[PDB]
Amino acid sequence: VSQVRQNYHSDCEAAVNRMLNLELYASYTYSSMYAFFDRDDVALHNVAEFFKEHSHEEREHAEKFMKYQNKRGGRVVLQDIKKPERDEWGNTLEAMQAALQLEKTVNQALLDLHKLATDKVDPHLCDFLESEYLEEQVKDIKRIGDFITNLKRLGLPENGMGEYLFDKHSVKES
Amino acid sequence: VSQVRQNYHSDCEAAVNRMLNLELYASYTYSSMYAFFDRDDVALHNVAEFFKEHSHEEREHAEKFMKYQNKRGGRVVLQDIKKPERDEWGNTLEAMQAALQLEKTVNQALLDLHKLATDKVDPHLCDFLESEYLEEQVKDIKRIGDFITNLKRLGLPENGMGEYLFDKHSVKES
Amino acid sequence: VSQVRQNYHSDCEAAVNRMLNLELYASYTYSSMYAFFDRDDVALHNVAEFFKEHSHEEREHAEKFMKYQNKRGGRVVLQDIKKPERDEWGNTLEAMQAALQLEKTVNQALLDLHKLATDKVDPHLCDFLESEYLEEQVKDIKRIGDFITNLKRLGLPENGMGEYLFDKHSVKES
Amino acid sequence: VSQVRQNYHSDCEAAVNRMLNLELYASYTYSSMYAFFDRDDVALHNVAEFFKEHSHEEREHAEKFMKYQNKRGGRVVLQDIKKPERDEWGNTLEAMQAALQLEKTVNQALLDLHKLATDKVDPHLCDFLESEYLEEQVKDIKRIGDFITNLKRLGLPENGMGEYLFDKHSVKES
Ligand SMILES: [Cl-]
Ligand SMILES: [Cl-]
Ligand SMILES: [Cl-]
Ligand SMILES: [Cl-]
Ligand SMILES: [Cl-]
Ligand SMILES: [Cl-]
Ligand SMILES: [Cl-]
Ligand SMILES: [Cl-]
Ligand SMILES: [Cl-]
Ligand SMILES: [Cl-]
Ligand SMILES: [Cl-]
Ligand SMILES: [Cl-]
Ligand SMILES: [Cl-]
Ligand SMILES: [Cl-]
Ligand SMILES: [Cl-]
Ligand SMILES: [Cl-]
Ligand SMILES: [Cl-]
Ligand SMILES: [Cl-]
Ligand SMILES: [Cl-]
Ligand SMILES: [Cl-]
Ligand SMILES: [Cl-]
Ligand SMILES: [Cl-]
Ligand SMILES: [Cl-]
Ligand SMILES: [Cl-]
Ligand SMILES: [Cl-]
Ligand SMILES: [Cl-]
Ligand SMILES: [Cl-]
Ligand SMILES: [Cl-]
Ligand SMILES: [Cl-]
Ligand SMILES: [Cl-]
Ligand SMILES: [Cl-]
Ligand SMILES: [Cl-]
Ligand SMILES: [Cl-]
Ligand SMILES: [Cl-]
Ligand SMILES: [Cl-]
Ligand SMILES: [Cl-]
Ligand SMILES: [Cl-]
Ligand SMILES: [Cl-]
Ligand SMILES: [Cl-]
Ligand SMILES: [Cl-]
Ligand SMILES: [Cl-]
Ligand SMILES: [Cl-]
Ligand SMILES: [Cl-]
Ligand SMILES: [Cl-]
Ligand SMILES: [Cl-]
Ligand SMILES: [Cl-]
Ligand SMILES: [Cl-]
Ligand SMILES: [Cl-]
Ligand SMILES: [Cl-]
Ligand SMILES: [Cl-]
Ligand SMILES: [Cl-]
Ligand SMILES: [Cl-]
Ligand SMILES: [Cl-]
Ligand SMILES: [Cl-]
Ligand SMILES: [Cl-]
Ligand SMILES: [Cl-]
Ligand SMILES: [Mg+2]
Ligand SMILES: [Mg+2]
Ligand SMILES: [Mg+2]
Ligand SMILES: [Mg+2]
Ligand SMILES: [Mg+2]
Ligand SMILES: [Mg+2]
Ligand SMILES: [Mg+2]
Ligand SMILES: [Mg+2]
Ligand SMILES: [Mg+2]
Ligand SMILES: [Mg+2]
Ligand SMILES: [Mg+2]
Ligand SMILES: [Mg+2]
Ligand SMILES: [Mg+2]
Ligand SMILES: [Mg+2]
Ligand SMILES: [Mg+2]
Ligand SMILES: [Mg+2]
Ligand SMILES: [Mg+2]
Ligand SMILES: [Mg+2]
Ligand SMILES: [Mg+2]
Ligand SMILES: [Mg+2]
Ligand SMILES: [Mg+2]
Ligand SMILES: [Mg+2]
Ligand SMILES: [Mg+2]
Ligand SMILES: [Mg+2]
Ligand SMILES: [Mg+2]
Ligand SMILES: [Mg+2]
Ligand SMILES: [Mg+2]
Ligand SMILES: [Mg+2]
Ligand SMILES: [Mg+2]
Ligand SMILES: [Mg+2]
Repeated sequence: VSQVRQNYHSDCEAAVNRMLNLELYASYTYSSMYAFFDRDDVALHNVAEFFKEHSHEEREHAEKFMKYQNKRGGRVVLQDIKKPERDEWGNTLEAMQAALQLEKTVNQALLDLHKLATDKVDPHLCDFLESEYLEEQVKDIKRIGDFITNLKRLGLPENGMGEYLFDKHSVKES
Repeated sequence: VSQVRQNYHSDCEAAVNRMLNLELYASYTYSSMYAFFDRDDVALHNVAEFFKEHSHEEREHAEKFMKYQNKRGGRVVLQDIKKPERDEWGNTLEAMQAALQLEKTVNQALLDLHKLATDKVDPHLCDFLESEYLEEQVKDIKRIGDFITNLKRLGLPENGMGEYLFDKHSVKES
Repeated sequence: VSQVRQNYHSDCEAAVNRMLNLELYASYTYSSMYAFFDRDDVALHNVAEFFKEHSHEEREHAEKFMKYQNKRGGRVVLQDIKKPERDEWGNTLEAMQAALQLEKTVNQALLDLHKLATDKVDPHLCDFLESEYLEEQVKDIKRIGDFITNLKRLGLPENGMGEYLFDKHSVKES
Repeated sequence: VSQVRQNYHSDCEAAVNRMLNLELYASYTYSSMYAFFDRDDVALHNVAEFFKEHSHEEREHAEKFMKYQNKRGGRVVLQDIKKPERDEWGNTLEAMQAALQLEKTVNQALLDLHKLATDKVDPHLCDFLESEYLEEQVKDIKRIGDFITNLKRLGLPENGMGEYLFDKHSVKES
């Protein structure tokens, strides 16, 4: 047993490792989206940079779980990071829809981890999730939903001018 | 009788209370418009912020009537603030048309109060309305009319790209 | 269903709308207290400004619930804002006693909403209440209790000099 | 006829001269109050300075009427400035009550001049009164009413401690 360990259930330790992997998976999917929008035959560079920044955010969130694991006396166990579900992402609307689904998948895993922490009476882990993950998750889901609404308004997928305008006005100039 | 009261007719005192309520009503309608444009399935955030700022303006105008009432020795009497006429506002054009009508309703009430103050020979109340309300009212009506003209030019309600562009270019970046 | 909605119960959505209304109601009551203490025959201007600032605080708290509702994919539904229970507030002690009761009423509604969020296993809503409402509520209740103790010490309601001194020393100079 | 004169009735010219005299009279009354509160057996120096400043304000308002008269092509005609009604002013409450009455007397004369200007269809004179006199008059009446309420609260005339405290807290430190 780790000398620092106190009130940390084996099930929670394992679930933190699984959440670490999921964050890395999400990061990798966002990196794929970045590379797609950077292609010469796609060429939406502000959209590309949006996804690159999100990839970096998810990687940081994975690192936070590593640090958390060690703070509680658990042990980081890594698994393969699976490649993303697609090799090409269609267009800005398809990519944003996939991003929304990914953020909701990550959110569900966070909520499930909170339920486990609650069941095992681990208020430190509950606080960590609530203070570092759950609200930023809701914000990202809202942002992407707002984007999807605007992409539909702009006539995606058919309206190329609409897609061009989204890249200039909806995502930050990079 | 209030020790400060001089040349202040009971009818004007009552009409100031009614105008106070109308300003609060207008504020609440603008707050509803803010919340509508902030919805994930509407997502026109500069339009939303425009209406939020107008809600704040109307609330300040209500407060100015409270202060006025007390300065003249009248007594503030509050009534329920009725909820807005609609729960959802359609789109930017429908909302701006409702805003135009609301501003003209408020303007008519101000003009009617000026007529009453004139009838009761109350130059202080006339000056207050002319100096603090009537010109800013004309400016707001002109602004909203200009917006409606541009929304029609942009092809509202059908043209979603037009609506998107209005939010980026016609209202201030928030 | 809203595309952003996840783990958000209809009961919680409805209760957030009711809490929004209660915050608006509280704001309106504080505005009435402001106007009362601004009367020429009351004339306790620092007390008046204290209540004006609290009215603004409650209005901001209502707006935060609107934003919250939309972030979760719920829909803001507004109702009439009922006028305050009294048209005149007696004196500083009576007003502070009414304020204490109002803050405890709002606190109970927040605690009841937390119980509902707990029952529906909504940790995001629990965190929102704990992080944005519950502690500031306890602070406001403590502040007003402290004031009431001092008003009694100063001989309210009978001791007019005591009431005058409270306005100069206990509430911020406005 | 003055080469600049246009739309300026003889009655209004005469009434402006009478208003000039009344402002000088009011100034002189406030100077008497200053001297009273500066007495070694009264010795309320912030109250004294309040009245001194008001004397200066009224003198400036008289000068503004002189300038106005000449701008319109009327002719300034001066009369004796009558001494104040009292040689001694009792205490802070009695003096403030006399000040309230004086400000309401001046206000009535301003309102009567506005009625005359209205009857003679002189919008320039109406504007001058509304823009330079009527609102500042309402503010001064409200201020003095507020003071009287507080002096009564503080137990004037009997409560000397109350009177002492008013001088320290209600009027500006001089
Ligand atoms: Cl353990
Ligand atoms: Cl334990
Ligand atoms: Cl264990
Ligand atoms: Cl593991
Ligand atoms: Cl894993
Ligand atoms: Cl593996
Ligand atoms: Cl596998
Ligand atoms: Cl996919
Ligand atoms: Cl693919
Ligand atoms: Cl997914
Ligand atoms: Cl889990
Ligand atoms: Cl968070
Ligand atoms: Cl957006
Ligand atoms: Cl957008
Ligand atoms: Cl009257
Ligand atoms: Cl009159
Ligand atoms: Cl009347
Ligand atoms: Cl009324
Ligand atoms: Cl009303
Ligand atoms: Cl009512
Ligand atoms: Cl009704
Ligand atoms: Cl409507
Ligand atoms: Cl509706
Ligand atoms: Cl209307
Ligand atoms: Cl009216
Ligand atoms: Cl104006
Ligand atoms: Cl325009
Ligand atoms: Cl425009
Ligand atoms: Cl849900
Ligand atoms: Cl869940
Ligand atoms: Cl549900
Ligand atoms: Cl509801
Ligand atoms: Cl409600
Ligand atoms: Cl209702
Ligand atoms: Cl009801
Ligand atoms: Cl009550
Ligand atoms: Cl009452
Ligand atoms: Cl209550
Ligand atoms: Cl509830
Ligand atoms: Cl808090
Ligand atoms: Cl205290
Ligand atoms: Cl205190
Ligand atoms: Cl002439
Ligand atoms: Cl003419
Ligand atoms: Cl003439
Ligand atoms: Cl003359
Ligand atoms: Cl004269
Ligand atoms: Cl003479
Ligand atoms: Cl004489
Ligand atoms: Cl006298
Ligand atoms: Cl005398
Ligand atoms: Cl007089
Ligand atoms: Cl006259
Ligand atoms: Cl003025
Ligand atoms: Cl005062
Ligand atoms: Cl005072
Ligand atoms: Mg060891
Ligand atoms: Mg284990
Ligand atoms: Mg494989
Ligand atoms: Mg937080
Ligand atoms: Mg985030
Ligand atoms: Mg995220
Ligand atoms: Mg996240
Ligand atoms: Mg009275
Ligand atoms: Mg009446
Ligand atoms: Mg109704
Ligand atoms: Mg004017
Ligand atoms: Mg103006
Ligand atoms: Mg305006
Ligand atoms: Mg307006
Ligand atoms: Mg207006
Ligand atoms: Mg949908
Ligand atoms: Mg429902
Ligand atoms: Mg009722
Ligand atoms: Mg906190
Ligand atoms: Mg607070
Ligand atoms: Mg509170
Ligand atoms: Mg609170
Ligand atoms: Mg000549
Ligand atoms: Mg003449
Ligand atoms: Mg004489
Ligand atoms: Mg006029
Ligand atoms: Mg003015
Ligand atoms: Mg003045
Ligand atoms: Mg004056
Ligand atoms: Mg004056």
